[PDB]
Amino acid sequence: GTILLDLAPEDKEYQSVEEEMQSTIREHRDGGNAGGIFNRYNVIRIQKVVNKKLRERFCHRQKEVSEENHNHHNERMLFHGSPFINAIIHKGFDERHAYIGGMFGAGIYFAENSSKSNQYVYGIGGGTGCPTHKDRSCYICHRQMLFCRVTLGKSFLQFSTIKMAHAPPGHHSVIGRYAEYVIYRGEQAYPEYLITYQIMKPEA
Ligand SMILES: COc1ccc(-c2noc(CSc3nnc(C)n3-c3ccc(OC)cc3)n2)cc1
Ligand SMILES: [Zn+2]
Repeated sequence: GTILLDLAPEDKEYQSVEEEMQSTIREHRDGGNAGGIFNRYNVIRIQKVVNKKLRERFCHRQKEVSEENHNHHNERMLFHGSPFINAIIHKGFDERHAYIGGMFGAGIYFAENSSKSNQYVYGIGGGTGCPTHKDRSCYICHRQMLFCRVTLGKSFLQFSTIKMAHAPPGHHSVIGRYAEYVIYRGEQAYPEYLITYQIMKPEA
């Protein structure tokens, strides 16, 4: 099963993960409707997800992609936000749970911006917010997001909203255009870091 390795705040790895999360906050077109209003997060903890079977599947797929991408994985660290974090860390990403309504079809969506992933933690459009207060901008309830290793391989550049089931022939991912990073096989992502946090209320 899954083991969670507790990273200390004094560690460079904890600091690089938090720095990537904090520096990638952006203003979103919905004016904060989905994810809430904030300029920074309060990071509660950062844990490394260790699972032998999940690593094996990730390794297995990585090699196939590498063989088809002139010996390159084209790995990227990307954020993922969804109400399925707990299942993902135990069972792995699963394309049978791909977002069907996604702009680039039934895939698993990742982002360079942590604030983009925060919009999905409580559901599509932020759902009804946290279970306790029904608040999409809740400053109390703890949230979770993942900072993932994503095997992109040969990315297909998509500009039109198209409903793809799988990556196009000879490709391993879709970069849909801010860019949306999409994979269609759960084994092309490893949920490396589990980030537990709160959004913080800006000074009035
Ligand atoms: C029960 O066990 C499991 C095991 C695995 C998963 C899982 N694996 O990938 C995903 C992507 S969800 C996703 N990927 N991109 C988006 C966007 N969303 C998403 C986000 C929020 C949402 O809210 C209801 C639905 C889909 N979910 C789910 C459940
Ligand atoms: Zn709440």
